Amino acid sequence: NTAVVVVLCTAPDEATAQDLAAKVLAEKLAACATLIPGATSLYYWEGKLEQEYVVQMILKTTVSHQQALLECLKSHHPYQTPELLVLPVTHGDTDYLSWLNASL
Amino acid sequence: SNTAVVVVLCTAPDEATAQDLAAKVLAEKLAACATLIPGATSLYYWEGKLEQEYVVQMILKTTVSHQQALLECLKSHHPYQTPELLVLPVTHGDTDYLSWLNASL
Amino acid sequence: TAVVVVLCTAPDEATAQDLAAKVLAEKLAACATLIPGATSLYYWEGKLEQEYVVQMILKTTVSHQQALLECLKSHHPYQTPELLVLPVTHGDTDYLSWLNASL
Repeated sequence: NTAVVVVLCTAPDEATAQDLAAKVLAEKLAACATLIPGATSLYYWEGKLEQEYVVQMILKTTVSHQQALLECLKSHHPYQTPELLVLPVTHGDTDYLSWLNASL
Repeated sequence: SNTAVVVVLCTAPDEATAQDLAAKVLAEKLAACATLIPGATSLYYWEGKLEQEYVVQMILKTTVSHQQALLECLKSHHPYQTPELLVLPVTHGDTDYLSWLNASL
Repeated sequence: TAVVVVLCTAPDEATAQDLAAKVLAEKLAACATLIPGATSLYYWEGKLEQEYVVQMILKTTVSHQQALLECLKSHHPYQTPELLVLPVTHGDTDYLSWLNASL
């Protein structure tokens, strides 16, 4: 039904999530971005449980653009190994999908 | 045996509308559950410039057999012309939860 | 190994942090993002309920998914908590590498 995909990326703060989004959108590697602030991320680091504040990003693009988008985000992300995951979209409204493709 | 389940993404302009859209699709049994995350920000280009809106992220859970009708219903009552309507697959899940999800519809 | 994203909700911040802490300590997940301030609407026994919840998003591999859900369900206060798995078709290599290595 669609090659559109959603990319998950974790940002340390709103300002960072903000220009990462602005950046990829300007480059047209993403059609749109949703930012969900107020979260924390837990993970182990050197036998220690780390917790940090984060903003969950949800970007929309396609499989033909996924790699290019990931690299752009990677290059501008302050973290060394930021979370960059691609989730497949099995279906979507036709008008919304057309709008996303047109934006890319 | 359970029918394939999916997660639907949709965004509403405010909490009032989010709860309203959710309550309707749940009443019509087009979705088994809805999670609403307020305070989100939607960024996208429109007419050549970057737009930014405060929105509520909706995460609706239903089955592949209902997705179509769910999307149709959400779009029918949604405040704007072309709302976010994306369907993500659930390749695995707790059997009991998936059963409640299914029986719920 | 293919990785996946797991969605689970907790009735409160403490439960969410405790659930993430133990699955990570058990090395059944690489990381978990906790998002407070959410709401869950659903019908229960013919009634519309709206409960406060913290949205959890956990990252692990397809090899640990079954084990991760069992552990989360085991320690979760609810009898039948939301436990759903979504596939990841692609991802940054270094990140996917770390994710696997963390388990």
